[PDB]
Amino acid sequence: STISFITWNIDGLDGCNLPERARGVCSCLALYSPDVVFLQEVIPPYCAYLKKRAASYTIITGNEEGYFTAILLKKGRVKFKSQEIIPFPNTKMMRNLLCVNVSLGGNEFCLMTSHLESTREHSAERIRQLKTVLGKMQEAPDSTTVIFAGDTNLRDQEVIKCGGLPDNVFDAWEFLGKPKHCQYTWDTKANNNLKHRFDRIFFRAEEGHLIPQSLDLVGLEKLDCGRFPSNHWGLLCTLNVV
Repeated sequence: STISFITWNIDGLDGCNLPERARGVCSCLALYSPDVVFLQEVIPPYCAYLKKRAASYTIITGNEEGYFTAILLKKGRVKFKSQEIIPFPNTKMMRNLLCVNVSLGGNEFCLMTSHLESTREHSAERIRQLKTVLGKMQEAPDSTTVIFAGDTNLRDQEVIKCGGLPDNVFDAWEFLGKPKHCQYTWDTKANNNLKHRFDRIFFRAEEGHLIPQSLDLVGLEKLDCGRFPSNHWGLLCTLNVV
């Protein structure tokens, strides 16, 4: 069998053309119809829009106020089991780690998402948050297939200086041979709502039991307002399970 998901910073902090942009994101999710969707910078009015225009998804939120992440689960495809929110005690931007354990097909999954600390100046905090994510991915059982996806805000080659990913934590984009057609999810040249690889995918699993098959960008079509659904590109990923 196979699985598919979309990670995307829908950018709820941009208060302009938000209803139209929300309809844009939902139209995109409807085309690909992923099993899971990892959202970042979601806000309550934006969240209330997903409960209507993306009714075929079970919404789990990282918070109830301000802005927050979210994990959507395709009904009839993904079965919810439990959720958990690992906090970031020293976050200055209400960031955290949303965890949602599910049963997809016939395998146990640990779906994770987070919006790591933004800006260059808060590099140290972003790294410490990353280590927490990586550490949390280790806490899961070996039978469980852990998949993290979200806005990591990682830049300036911050990863390789912190020690790099653990031996058992693999980057999907790197696993697929570092394709350039979806390298940059953040691009001020292409996008004009306003380049780095902020949005990333980390996964841990038994050897061969999770093989990334493809990775693509989404939300690259302008809407009626002449703007894109978000300042970030979305990332569609499909994986095989054996």
